Amino acid sequence: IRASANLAATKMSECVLGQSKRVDFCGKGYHLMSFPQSAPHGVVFLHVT
Amino acid sequence: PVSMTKTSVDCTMYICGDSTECSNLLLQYGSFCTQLNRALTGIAVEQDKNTQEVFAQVKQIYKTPPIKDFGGFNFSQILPDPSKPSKRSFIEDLLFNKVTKFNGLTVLPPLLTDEMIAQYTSALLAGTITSGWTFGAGAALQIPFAMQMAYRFNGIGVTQNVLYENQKLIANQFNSAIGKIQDSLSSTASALGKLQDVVNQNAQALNTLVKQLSSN
Amino acid sequence: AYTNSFTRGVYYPDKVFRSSVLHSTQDLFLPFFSNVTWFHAIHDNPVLPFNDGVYFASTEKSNIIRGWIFGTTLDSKTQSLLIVNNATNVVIKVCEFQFCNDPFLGVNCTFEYVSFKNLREFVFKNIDGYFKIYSKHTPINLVRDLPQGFSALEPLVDLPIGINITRFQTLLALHAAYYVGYLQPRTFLLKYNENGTITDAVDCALDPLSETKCTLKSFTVEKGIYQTSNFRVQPTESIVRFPNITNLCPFGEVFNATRFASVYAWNRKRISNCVADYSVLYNSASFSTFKCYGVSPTKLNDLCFTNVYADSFVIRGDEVRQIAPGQTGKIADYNYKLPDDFTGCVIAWNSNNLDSKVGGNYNYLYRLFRKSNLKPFERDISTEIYQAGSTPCNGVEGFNCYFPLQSYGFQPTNGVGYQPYRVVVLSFELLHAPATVCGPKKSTNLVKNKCVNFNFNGLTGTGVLTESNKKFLPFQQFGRDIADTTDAVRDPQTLEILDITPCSFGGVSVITPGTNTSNQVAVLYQDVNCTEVNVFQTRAGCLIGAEHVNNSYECDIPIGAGICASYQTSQSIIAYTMSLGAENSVAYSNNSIAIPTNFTISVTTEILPVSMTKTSVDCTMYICGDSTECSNLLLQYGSFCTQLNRALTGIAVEQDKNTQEVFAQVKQIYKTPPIKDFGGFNFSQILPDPSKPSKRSFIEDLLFNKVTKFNGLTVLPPLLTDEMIAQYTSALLAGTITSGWTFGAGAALQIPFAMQMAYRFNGIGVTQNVLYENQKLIANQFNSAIGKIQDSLSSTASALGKLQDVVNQNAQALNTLVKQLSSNFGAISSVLNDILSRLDPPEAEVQIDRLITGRLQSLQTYVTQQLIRAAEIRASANLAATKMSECVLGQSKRVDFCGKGYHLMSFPQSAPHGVVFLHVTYVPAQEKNFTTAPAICHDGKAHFPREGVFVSNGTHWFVTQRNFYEPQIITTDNTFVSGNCDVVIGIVNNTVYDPLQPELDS
Ligand SMILES: *[C@@H]1O[C@H](CO)[C@@H](O)[C@H](O)[C@H]1NC(C)=O
Ligand SMILES: *[C@@H]1O[C@H](CO)[C@@H](O)[C@H](O)[C@H]1NC(C)=O
Ligand SMILES: *[C@@H]1O[C@H](CO)[C@@H](O)[C@H](O)[C@H]1NC(C)=O
Ligand SMILES: *[C@@H]1O[C@H](CO)[C@@H](O)[C@H](O)[C@H]1NC(C)=O
Ligand SMILES: *[C@@H]1O[C@H](CO)[C@@H](O)[C@H](O)[C@H]1NC(C)=O
Ligand SMILES: *[C@@H]1O[C@H](CO)[C@@H](O)[C@H](O)[C@H]1NC(C)=O
Ligand SMILES: *[C@@H]1O[C@H](CO)[C@@H](O)[C@H](O)[C@H]1NC(C)=O
Ligand SMILES: *[C@@H]1O[C@H](CO)[C@@H](O)[C@H](O)[C@H]1NC(C)=O
Ligand SMILES: *[C@@H]1O[C@H](CO)[C@@H](O)[C@H](O)[C@H]1NC(C)=O
Ligand SMILES: *[C@@H]1O[C@H](CO)[C@@H](O)[C@H](O)[C@H]1NC(C)=O
Ligand SMILES: *[C@@H]1O[C@H](CO)[C@@H](O)[C@H](O)[C@H]1NC(C)=O
Ligand SMILES: *[C@@H]1O[C@H](CO)[C@@H](O)[C@H](O)[C@H]1NC(C)=O
Repeated sequence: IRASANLAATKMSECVLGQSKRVDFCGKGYHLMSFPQSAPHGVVFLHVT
Repeated sequence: PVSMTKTSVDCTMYICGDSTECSNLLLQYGSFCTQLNRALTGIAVEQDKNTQEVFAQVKQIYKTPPIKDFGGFNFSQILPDPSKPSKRSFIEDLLFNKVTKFNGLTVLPPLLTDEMIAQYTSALLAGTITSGWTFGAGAALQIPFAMQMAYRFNGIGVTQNVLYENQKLIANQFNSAIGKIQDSLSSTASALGKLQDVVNQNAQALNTLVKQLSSN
Repeated sequence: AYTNSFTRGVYYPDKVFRSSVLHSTQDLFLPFFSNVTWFHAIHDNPVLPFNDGVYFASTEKSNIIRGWIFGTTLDSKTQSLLIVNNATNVVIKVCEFQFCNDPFLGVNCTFEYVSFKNLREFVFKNIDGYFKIYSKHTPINLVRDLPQGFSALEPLVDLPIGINITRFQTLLALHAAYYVGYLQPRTFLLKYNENGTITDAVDCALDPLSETKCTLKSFTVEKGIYQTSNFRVQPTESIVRFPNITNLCPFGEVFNATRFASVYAWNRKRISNCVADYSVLYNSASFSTFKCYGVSPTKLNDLCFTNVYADSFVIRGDEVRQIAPGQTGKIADYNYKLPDDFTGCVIAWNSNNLDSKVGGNYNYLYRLFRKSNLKPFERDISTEIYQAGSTPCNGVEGFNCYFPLQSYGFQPTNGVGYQPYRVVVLSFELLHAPATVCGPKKSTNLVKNKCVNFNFNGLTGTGVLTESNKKFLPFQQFGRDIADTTDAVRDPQTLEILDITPCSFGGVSVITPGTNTSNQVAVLYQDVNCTEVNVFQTRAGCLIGAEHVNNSYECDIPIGAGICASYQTSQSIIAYTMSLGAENSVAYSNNSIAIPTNFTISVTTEILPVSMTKTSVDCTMYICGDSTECSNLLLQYGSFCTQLNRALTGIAVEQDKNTQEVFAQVKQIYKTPPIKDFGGFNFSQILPDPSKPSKRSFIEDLLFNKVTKFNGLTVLPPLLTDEMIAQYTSALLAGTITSGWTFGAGAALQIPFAMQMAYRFNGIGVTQNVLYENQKLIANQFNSAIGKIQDSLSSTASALGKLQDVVNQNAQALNTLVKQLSSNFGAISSVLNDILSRLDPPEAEVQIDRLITGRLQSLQTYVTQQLIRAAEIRASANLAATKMSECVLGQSKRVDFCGKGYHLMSFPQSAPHGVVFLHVTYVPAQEKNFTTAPAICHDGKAHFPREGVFVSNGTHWFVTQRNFYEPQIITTDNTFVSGNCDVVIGIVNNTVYDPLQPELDS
């Protein structure tokens, strides 16, 4: 969970809080941004690609 | 899956619930259950730390403007609804609705309740709607959402000119795409797989602990 | 009267010296900060009890005491202990001498030994059969109250008494106040310096400030919450709801019976609708053997049973162990089988005089032949002739034809080994059937909404009892949850349904500021009403101690549900709903743009633990240190030792591997030039100083100065020593500051630091011209930031927070491993040589089984803590390897990963079992406030910036990058032509300067 959560923190940092040039890191396709959504003990990302 | 139910068992209550003899016989093992309690409280604190690192990277309170003149990109489904009694998104409401003890082991309440976890998410959404990448680094710089998509287009090496040339078209595609998210997220239970399975996994872990209270 | 006792009432526990360490002792002590009595000594020496001992304190000017007395009549008629010290002839005897009513000094025996302005303390304790004397004198200069300070009484003649004396008398000064207190088994935390004199002590169960000190084992506290204890409101009384039936049960039918069955046709009498007391069975001395592993004999009255069957039969006195789970025998296999999971209690009283007669009690019968084993509790009335041979047996006995049901002969003339013995299985099966035989206890009235000790039909516990609307069927008795714990019950007196929810409980957490700041406390009772408890009630529960405030501040010490405290205004701890920052509404619009005119190059210190102590705990010398038999028994487990030692050597070689992966990422070692001229950038803080004895930095010297056994466990030295990790850190730091990023990739390519910082600005999206205009200002900013982090790392303990804590979990990891040398794991003592020199080989093998299984429970979970904590170390170490790779060996274009803000570079400094980075970052400071448009139209064409953003002050249209206000006119070397302006929305009409246009026109 903490590996996926540091993944989520870098994901939010580089995909929400910025734009990631890492191809296929923010879902399939050329990553544009992501939208956080709270969920019961989790985060749902709306990765626009 | 970013976080977990902060389960915390007691050396007294879970292992030897309300028993002086059994608590003494567990302290017969010395500090052994004490580092277990330390480890579980550590899991609680690092779970709080995960939630803090994913959400409270933000240093301020960002709130959405009263007008959603977002350049054609209606977010009232992804942004908190003022008509809702709890200021959460509509897709978050279907994430709260379609997807959703006292016997020696407790659950600690989160440092961040559900409504203000939703408040941090609203803060992150607001920062990445009106401020984009700038509030992650330093001071909050107000930037339009059209600019964020146009500059984000540059990031992947496609030129931003196409975006303003087909702004209405991609507004239609992105709004209908979020609508397809709404439809799939409301129709298929498999769309919540990676959280349903992990919440269930914690549920079976706790449930096996519960089943050991039947085990001889 | 009462007066303040700050630190008095304390004595030394033993003769053992402890050095610079904090240890907790429990004994008969006097509580601190307690109001103790103050008496006067004019115109008063009463008798006080001595049941717990005394702490005596006297003020004297002529030492007016001539005897401590312990007896009954104290007038030479009986044994009474006497103490007289006439300066050469110290006497401690207990014979009969005649003393006065008040012994005083003006300036059958059992032992013999010869040894305001004044304060003298005396303490007497009674354990384990000798004669103690405590004595300590000290000069004071105070007359009003108790002086402040800690003096620890040391027994001079230390020989622990053990006499039971509950009465003593005081000897007051009459040529002066005295302190007397009652002693309790309370534990304190007593502080030893290096030197042997106790300087301070905390009754750690006094206030939440001290309750922090119980769990932290220190005198200074950090601002934070601490799990201290487990609050659970104690139930006030005891409740029992047994069924109404109260008739006397025919236990005479099964004990005082005239007729007993035999083992072939033993009576299986259901005993129900009666009251089973068992107390007359305890008071009866008639039973000889009362054997059962299922239930206990004596603590049975409080239990109410499902249904009890009395299996009445007769078998021999040697056959009494045959009625047991798993016993195999002739009668046990041919007449009466006991299951392995048999619950119930078999009783065998002596039948020397009951089941016998002169001619022979010939009515007791038993099977001796069967071709199959018996089922438990079966009823075999088979009357066929057993076939011994192969011949068919037509009811004709003789050869190969014998009948199985054999009889006994019981006569009083027979021997006591053949004399009839009575064994009866009162089979107490606790099964599903409704409880009907309860103890002879009186019932109590029912209570709701208040947790109470309940004992419903034998099931004990605590919980609240509310009415329930469920339709329990008749014969339906309990509701069990998933844990098969009783969730609901039907009251057997009144046909109503009662939920059992166990009583309110939770941990005790403490809100406190630092001991250098305040002593005002806050105790938490969490997730409850303030009913079983300036009180604040939230979703987290009741917060006792801090003031509720509607104003919200930054959250400092969280207690739960985002209610948290802070110490402000006089000042006090204030609890509030936490603010999620400063309330910063953003003036969003479709044309609102904010661009920083000014920045600051802040350096954020992210500290990553990258190595650890290379521990190698060999199993033989740890679990079986200095023992041959323990190692011989340990090798019986086969491969656990070789696999755990492989795991630990893998840990060591992988710590070397990742410290190589975080430091020796370069094939070539560089050294700094003798002239440290780096374009105004003061690197003398981070480069190694030749004036130091070790070739290490000044920042590293801070990292080493304030920023910092032999029981079979050792540390392996790292391959990369302290000086070697220092020389890698200097080598890669020199590689950075002299070569940029290329030394991690290939051949080292020389670049000056101004060029390097220019391209590292270029790497985040800020153009290097800002650096090359303000190189002096940024030299001042970076050097002052280096000085600021120098001050921070030299003045704040949290600068080593996330590394020192990792060093800690390593330290109490090894320390708890050492605690398993003191924790017992079910053995008689945890000391190995104490076991091997005392304890026999047979149970020594099973306690070495306990030590191997449990020492490797602690140890294999220490090693999986090494491997999960080293998944943390390895995740942070591959993280730090990539931080070296694209921060030291490179530049990170990926945002908010290599430091707060836009990362430029990072400085590796060596740290004890870790690495610290100075992530030099670009953070904007203030912005001016502008309007924008998505594109600009000049001649019908739409223009878009290739790099930067169209910005405007309202009068002139500029293009600047996203992260610095660099006002430049719009240029076709920064914009292009794409599409037309009628389709874009938000475009405004402007004019475009070209870098072609004045060159064409002029
Ligand atoms: C909000 O989104 C809905 C989609 O259901 C759309 O019909 C509506 O026009 C949008 N409103 C605005 C103001 O964009
Ligand atoms: C302090 O002394 C007063 C004197 O009467 C007494 O009433 C009170 O109980 C004392 N406090 C404690 C905590 O013993
Ligand atoms: C002083 O003490 C000794 C024994 O300690 C005793 O024999 C002697 O009588 C004492 N002297 C007086 C004056 O009581
Ligand atoms: C400790 O003992 C030393 C002698 O070893 C003495 O000089 C000193 O005064 C003692 N106290 C302290 C506080 O060092
Ligand atoms: C059974 O016999 C014993 C033997 O003295 C007697 O004490 C006891 O009261 C008897 N039980 C009855 C009469 O219920
Ligand atoms: C029950 O009956 C079967 C067949 O009639 C027989 O094999 C078995 O031994 C019987 N068991 C008992 C306890 O009578
Ligand atoms: C039996 O229990 C019920 C419970 O209310 C009560 O009415 C009745 O009095 C009880 N029987 C006796 C003999 O007390
Ligand atoms: C707290 O107590 C009030 C009244 O005593 C009650 O209405 C409420 O339900 C209780 N809540 C909890 C969580 O115990
Ligand atoms: C920016 O300019 C607008 C226009 O005058 C003004 O309303 C706003 O307060 C300014 N500042 C910020 C931070 O938006
Ligand atoms: C930019 O910021 C620095 C430090 O924040 C400050 O000293 C300086 O005056 C500011 N302005 C310019 C033009 O450098
Ligand atoms: C670097 O810092 C040191 C700090 O002691 C200072 O003395 C020195 O003047 C600074 N500059 C250079 C070029 O060494
Ligand atoms: C921006 O939105 C405001 C209302 O919020 C509107 O008056 C204005 O015309 C809009 N401008 C553009 C360029 O969309």
